[PDB]
Amino acid sequence: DADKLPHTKVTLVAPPQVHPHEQATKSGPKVVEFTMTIEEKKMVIDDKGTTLQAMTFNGSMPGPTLVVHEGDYVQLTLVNPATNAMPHNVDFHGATGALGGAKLTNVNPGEQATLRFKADRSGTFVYHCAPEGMVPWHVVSGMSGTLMVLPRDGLKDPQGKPLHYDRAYTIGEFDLYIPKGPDGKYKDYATLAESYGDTVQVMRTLTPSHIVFNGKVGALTGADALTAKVGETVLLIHSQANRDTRPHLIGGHGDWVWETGKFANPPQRDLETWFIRGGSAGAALYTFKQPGVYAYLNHNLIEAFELGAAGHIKVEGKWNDDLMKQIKAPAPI
Amino acid sequence: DADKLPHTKVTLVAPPQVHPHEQATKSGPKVVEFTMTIEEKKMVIDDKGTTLQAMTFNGSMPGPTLVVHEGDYVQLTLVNPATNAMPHNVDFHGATGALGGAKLTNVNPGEQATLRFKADRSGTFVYHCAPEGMVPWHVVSGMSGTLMVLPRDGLKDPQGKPLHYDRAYTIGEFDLYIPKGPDGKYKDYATLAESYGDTVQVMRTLTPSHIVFNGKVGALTGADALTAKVGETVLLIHSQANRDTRPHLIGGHGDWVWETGKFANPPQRDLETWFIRGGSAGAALYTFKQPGVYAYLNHNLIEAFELGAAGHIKVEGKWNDDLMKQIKAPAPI
Amino acid sequence: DADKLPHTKVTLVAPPQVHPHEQATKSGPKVVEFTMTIEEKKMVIDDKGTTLQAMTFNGSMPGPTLVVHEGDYVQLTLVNPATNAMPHNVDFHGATGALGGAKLTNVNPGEQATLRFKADRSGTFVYHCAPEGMVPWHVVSGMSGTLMVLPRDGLKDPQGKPLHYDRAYTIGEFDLYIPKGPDGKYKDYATLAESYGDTVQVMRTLTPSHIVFNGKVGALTGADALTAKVGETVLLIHSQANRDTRPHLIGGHGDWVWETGKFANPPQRDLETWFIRGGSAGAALYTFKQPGVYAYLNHNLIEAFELGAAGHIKVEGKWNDDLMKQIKAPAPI
Ligand SMILES: [Cu+2]
Ligand SMILES: [Cu+2]
Ligand SMILES: [Cu+2]
Ligand SMILES: [Cu+2]
Ligand SMILES: [Cu+2]
Ligand SMILES: [Cu+2]
Repeated sequence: DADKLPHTKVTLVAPPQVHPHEQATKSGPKVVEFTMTIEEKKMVIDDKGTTLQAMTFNGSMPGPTLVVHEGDYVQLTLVNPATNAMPHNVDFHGATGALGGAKLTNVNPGEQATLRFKADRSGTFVYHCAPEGMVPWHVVSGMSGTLMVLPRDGLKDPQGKPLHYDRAYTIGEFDLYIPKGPDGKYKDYATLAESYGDTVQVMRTLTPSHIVFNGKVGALTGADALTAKVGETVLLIHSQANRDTRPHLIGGHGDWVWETGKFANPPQRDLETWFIRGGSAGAALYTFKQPGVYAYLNHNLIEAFELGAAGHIKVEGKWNDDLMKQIKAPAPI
Repeated sequence: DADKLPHTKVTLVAPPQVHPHEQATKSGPKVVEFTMTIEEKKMVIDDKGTTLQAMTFNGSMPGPTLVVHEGDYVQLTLVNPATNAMPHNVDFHGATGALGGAKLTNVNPGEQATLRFKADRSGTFVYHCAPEGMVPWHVVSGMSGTLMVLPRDGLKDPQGKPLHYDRAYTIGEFDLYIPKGPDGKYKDYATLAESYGDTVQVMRTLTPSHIVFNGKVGALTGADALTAKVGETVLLIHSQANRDTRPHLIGGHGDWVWETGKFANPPQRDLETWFIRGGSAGAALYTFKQPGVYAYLNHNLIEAFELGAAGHIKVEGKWNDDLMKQIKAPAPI
Repeated sequence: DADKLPHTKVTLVAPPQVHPHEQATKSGPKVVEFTMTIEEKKMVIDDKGTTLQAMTFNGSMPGPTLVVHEGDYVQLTLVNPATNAMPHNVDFHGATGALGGAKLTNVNPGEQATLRFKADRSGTFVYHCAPEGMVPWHVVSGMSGTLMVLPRDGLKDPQGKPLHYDRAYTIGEFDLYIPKGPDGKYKDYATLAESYGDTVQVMRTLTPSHIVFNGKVGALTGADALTAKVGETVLLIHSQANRDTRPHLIGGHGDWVWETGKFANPPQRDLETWFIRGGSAGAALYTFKQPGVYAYLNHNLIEAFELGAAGHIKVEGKWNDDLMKQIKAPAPI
């Protein structure tokens, strides 16, 4: 049975952190139990006060990252409080059958349901809400996150060597379609339902008004930067459930990258910029060699700097003059 | 000679089916003869009656898939009836020299021409019309399809193991640019030529009005779904001659995928969502493990659910409770 | 030291040519010195007289390609004449640390600075201007080019065999955002600074007005075609610092392609159409087998034929009838 196996509970943590877990494991399959509560709310998504009638898993954008090993069974309890207004569900791209779980988790406000599925394929996978007749709206409103399924003996390079990371960070990139008035000012709506008709008009143009990391412009900049040390190896998980993106680290590289996100395939190395297909999650490894501030962004630079898709990584350590050196500071010709 | 070799004729079949053929073959090179007749017509492309002044190879969108083995010679007779109004030609991406065949097949209404080219490279390749001064228009109006060139000893995995499919289905994804009036209603034109000027204005915005599989919204849904059985392996051929797309199977995966479409390269596995570059055809293999209805779509979900790029696969068989199981149906908290 | 090593100077050449260099080298690391002067100017970017208030490295779009071997140190002297109006800098994606060099090269009009960085990773890399608060504008105005870092023992295939090229050509693809008036005519500005506000409005739509190869519509067509001979192998370097593109050679293929551009990874073969992620440079090898005119373009065909992203290659040699042959010229049915 797929049931009899040990059952364990995981306590989910908010982006950009990832809950504690082991990379390689000497241990057999288990049933990992997770709980997620849906939360509809109006959020401030920029520095000028623009608002979004948003829909979330666990109150954040993106939803939390769930991590298990290849072979485990995922047991998710999805709860939809009576304070919400819309029906919701989940679609795990890492699962097999019934529209990824969506058919078995239709949950109206005040209901809950429990689904179990075998995670028999390795990689980072997107999960998202997908209620019949309104999938694009719930996804674009914030309902997505990642499931990471690690190979039981950890991540490997192309020749089979072991690859380790010291920390993992999870970034969700969201293309947002906030309507504008005649003024040229973004609209504010009193209820979620009221935002609907205008939002679908903007969606159909295919031109986002804002593209943000983790829920807002500047979520991961300045004081909210990601942090690391030179010599530390970081796993950067990047998901985009609806639209393509092309991540890049200014002053760094993707040492080892799975741009399609599936760990059974060999990774590519030394990438300047990688590509995550809308509807998927990818992963990149990097080891910091120089201290200082780094920017992590979508390298359509108008999308990064005008629309919002950019973040910071602040790195501690000692400068290395052999890698890079200013021989002549700026001066008069 | 490349001529002396046996000559054989193939009878072309309409999408989404593919004409009978062998995967591995113990047999030498041959000259495969195919005939295609161009057909200009006005087609209904949605469920609300919107019309398109369309241009086709053999009366369908996409044109039929032609399948040969690596080493064969393709011998195509292109016919352009006197009832059409425009000159046409063909450009095979699988061919070498003279703009892919386009320079040797310029055929005015009432003319025909015969081209022969060696298919010396393995994979799925796009073919499309390409008349000087109006290529984008003929392509966007429906003139494209796929040529599949199989390795003589069939498809293989990365370690060289044999890979087989039970059935093959061919999907053509078309980005359409139908002008709108002041009303906000799509225009209807009496002739093909009359549609031209407005259509090029819409094309230049780069925003399609509709994105459809095989000629219309709902072509492959409900009663027109693709069909399969659990334990059956299907080859899903996907072409897009002008614009990128990112195919995904809800509740399934791409077991083995050639997203750039060329069989001499190793395939990737366990993909949630793959990517077909505009101007190319890719291929994915999957084996059904669970019965039920599956959706096959472009995972920019606004493109799939608002603009039309989505289809269904209806699968017969027995549920497998170990893969997925509802432990607690929806109920009150 | 990284200094003590021999120092050598390279004389930069204009696109589409690449300065003389060796592929494999039996020689150790050196310090290669290069000099680039920034040049702001108004350029004519089409055949109808449209103008662009452009910004360049060395007076061309794209900037010149710099080529070194893996292990060398790049020593760039960046000069910004007193005749320019804006501050500039450089960001090498091939470098590690301080925003790719951008923090150490901030150069106001009338200043110069010298940076040295180790090129420890193999491939074609984009370099671009990136001044704080205005990066998208300087990039989109023309400030980008490629750095090619060759493996010390040359390019290799997947099984390790040596791969050689006879000539290399460098193509920069630029998405341009030239504002339009009420008339429907493109605006002309007296100064660079005056173009700014309108340009950022057009950028935010994400819809280029023009997409060109090397600075203008028709830069590489007709009399300006690239040239080759049958039996010759060409390396086609393609960079796009802001926006995706999907290169294709009509009548040819990418024999061996590094679409993500990094030489330590195995290349893919027999590609009809490849993909360069915005923010990166890729490379493809091809050997001409048939004489005649070839087109090299972005296979979103509206982008290629309406917006400008298309070029020509004129090939000398003898027709090969086995590859392709017209058996029946166009004639009456
Ligand atoms: Cu929902
Ligand atoms: Cu999905
Ligand atoms: Cu045609
Ligand atoms: Cu083509
Ligand atoms: Cu600049
Ligand atoms: Cu950059």
